[PDB]
Amino acid sequence: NRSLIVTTILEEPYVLFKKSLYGNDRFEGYCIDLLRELSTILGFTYEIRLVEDGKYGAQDDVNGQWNGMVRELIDHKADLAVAPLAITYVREKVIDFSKPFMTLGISILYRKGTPIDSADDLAKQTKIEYGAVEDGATMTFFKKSKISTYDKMWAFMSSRRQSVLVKSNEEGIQRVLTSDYAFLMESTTIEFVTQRNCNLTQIGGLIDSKGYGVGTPMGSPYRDKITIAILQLQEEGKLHMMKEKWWRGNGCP
Amino acid sequence: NRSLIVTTILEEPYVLFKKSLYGNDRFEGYCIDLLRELSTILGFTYEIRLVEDGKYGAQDDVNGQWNGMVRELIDHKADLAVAPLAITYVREKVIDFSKPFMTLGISILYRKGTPIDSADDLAKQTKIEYGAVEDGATMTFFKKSKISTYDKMWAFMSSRRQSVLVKSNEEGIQRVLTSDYAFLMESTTIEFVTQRNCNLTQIGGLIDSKGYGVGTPMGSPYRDKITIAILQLQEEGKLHMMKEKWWRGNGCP
Ligand SMILES: O=S1(=O)NCN(C2CC2)c2ccc(F)cc21
Ligand SMILES: O=S1(=O)NCN(C2CC2)c2ccc(F)cc21
Ligand SMILES: N[C@@H](CCC(=O)O)C(=O)O
Ligand SMILES: N[C@@H](CCC(=O)O)C(=O)O
Ligand SMILES: [Cl-]
Ligand SMILES: [Cl-]
Ligand SMILES: [Cl-]
Ligand code: NA
Ligand code: NA
Repeated sequence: NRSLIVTTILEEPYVLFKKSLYGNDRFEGYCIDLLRELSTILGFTYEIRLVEDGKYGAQDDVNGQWNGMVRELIDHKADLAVAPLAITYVREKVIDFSKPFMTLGISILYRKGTPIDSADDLAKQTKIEYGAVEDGATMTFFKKSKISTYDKMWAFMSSRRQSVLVKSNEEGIQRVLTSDYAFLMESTTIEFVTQRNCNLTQIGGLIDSKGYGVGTPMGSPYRDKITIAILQLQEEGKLHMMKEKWWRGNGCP
Repeated sequence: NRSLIVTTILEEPYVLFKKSLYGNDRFEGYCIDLLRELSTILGFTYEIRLVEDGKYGAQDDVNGQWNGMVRELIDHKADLAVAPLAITYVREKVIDFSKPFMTLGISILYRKGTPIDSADDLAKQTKIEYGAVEDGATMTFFKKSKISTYDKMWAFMSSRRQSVLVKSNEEGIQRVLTSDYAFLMESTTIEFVTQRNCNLTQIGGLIDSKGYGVGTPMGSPYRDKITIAILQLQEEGKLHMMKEKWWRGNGCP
């Protein structure tokens, strides 16, 4: 039976290169553990392939082409995307997702001890720049929002796109550390970053409420199978333990 | 085009009889508002029908028959279940769910000011009885659990099933108020109850992590359409406002 092609992306602590290797043995992380569990529960073999363009996925406003892992699924170049891939309405129109394996919301990463306490605080000023990962779900949330605060924030990011939209979460984190910049990013990843770097904090609450799911091409029979496996891992307490395994850090004052 | 048959159940603040009426105009609540929004977004007409047996749904261990709203969907007697219907692995094997419109977890409802602080505290004693809604998702969670604490709790409830499993959340709440009883119930409904009755509180944290979704017969084309509509309502901020509309209460000290 055919080995499934699994697209994914480098993103700590979900997917990393092991430090030390060939094939699937090159990789470790939460999403690699989830994939292995799914493969033994459902009985498939698989080949992990990092997405060539290093992107999560968004639709181009000029020519309508998608990029990233979403494009890989639209083109049926991969069977599954096992990654921190956010479930969103624009994506469900073109690909399918399993039920979520982790909850998250957009929030703000910044330095500690400042007067900035919300997105509104950022929106009403320009001295502190702010942005998001290019061609990801956070960017697309702001681009499409009709909520006043977030529409104003998108107008700001779009006018400085070259400078404030970054290629990766790692680049956004480094920009917070090296410039007066607040980074719009997902709360799960904020939690990981802030337990390891005590200079950094979440600002405000969660701006939306969604989850990560395993992506498939639309209509794939694997979507329902993976859903059932994820729900069982959740109920058995195994998803919680997988999160505890990878969200570890010395902690901060 | 055919009007969709929608099964639901009486459960404050999701579905209630208006206090004052015919047809769909008899009903109000969060899930009635969600249904109306879905009907205008997707363009369908519908007829609300309360589930005849007053149950959410579980599978009988002797004859394998389901009951409740789940059975209505298995038999294709309803197009949709729009209700506080928990997504679970046993149910996804037999029906389909949209993506979730609300998150919840199992927790404990009890009186304030006591030494009971967790499920473990309940499991290690018998003077305080405890139970759950019969033939709902919480009951089925305990019945199937291999987690030591919850397996012990199921052994206790099953041996006193006649007395500690109740027909409705309302009956469980009243049992907390009139007897030395702790009620295993969903955190969303706990939040509503505890902002209105200052004698009551959540004990401990969330025991699992799941959500409510719109149920459909397996394979229905409405599942994906409803998912996309729910995701848009979430992103636009409308699901949050719908929750604020119905989770209102004078509050407590
Ligand atoms: O993106 S979803 O599938 N649908 C929206 N929700 C919000 C609870 C409405 C959530 C909440 C938690 C999730 F894990 C996933 C989702
Ligand atoms: O029942 S689900 O579709 N899958 C399990 N999860 C837990 C995050 C793993 C969640 C979390 C929040 C939801 F709203 C739904 C679900
Ligand atoms: N996880 C996001 C990428 C990171 C972000 O947008 O903050 C996605 O699925 O597109
Ligand atoms: N909402 C539950 C019923 C209440 C409960 O089990 O606590 C269900 O879908 O079965
Ligand atoms: Cl690769
Ligand atoms: Cl009725
Ligand atoms: Cl789904
Ligand atoms: Na889809
Ligand atoms: Na299903």
